[PDB]
Amino acid sequence: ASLDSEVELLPHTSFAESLGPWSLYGTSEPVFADGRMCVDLPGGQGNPWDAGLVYNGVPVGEGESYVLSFTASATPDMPVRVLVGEGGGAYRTAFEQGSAPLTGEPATREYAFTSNLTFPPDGDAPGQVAFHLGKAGAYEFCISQVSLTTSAT
Repeated sequence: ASLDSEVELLPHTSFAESLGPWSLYGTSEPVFADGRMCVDLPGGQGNPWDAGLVYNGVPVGEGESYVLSFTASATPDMPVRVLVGEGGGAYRTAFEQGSAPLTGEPATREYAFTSNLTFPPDGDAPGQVAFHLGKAGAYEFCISQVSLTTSAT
């Protein structure tokens, strides 16, 4: 993992029993089976802005680099899309990407990016993070945990 004891920034990381205060819709009613939640994304929607998870709370200090450690795998294999930033106002985000490769590899993936825009929790623009997996080429996404850290020494 990161440095001694990851630096969980948000007090929540257990999608095995409940999806905490996170959101989820657009795909198949997710289901936390044994200890993980999966969503059927085989349909065929050529537009990620359709199914995915969502949640606020993800401060960003323009200048430093953050990291997202999501626990999940793609079945079959294929790339997905993820975005993170504020939720109102500038709207422009820095965690806006669409090249996230995922296959039968279950584990925590760490995505490190450079903060280019400060994003505080107060200002009609709190934390924002929407996992975009919807895709005419999508498939199935099984997640059991999700949390972002920073790792400092």
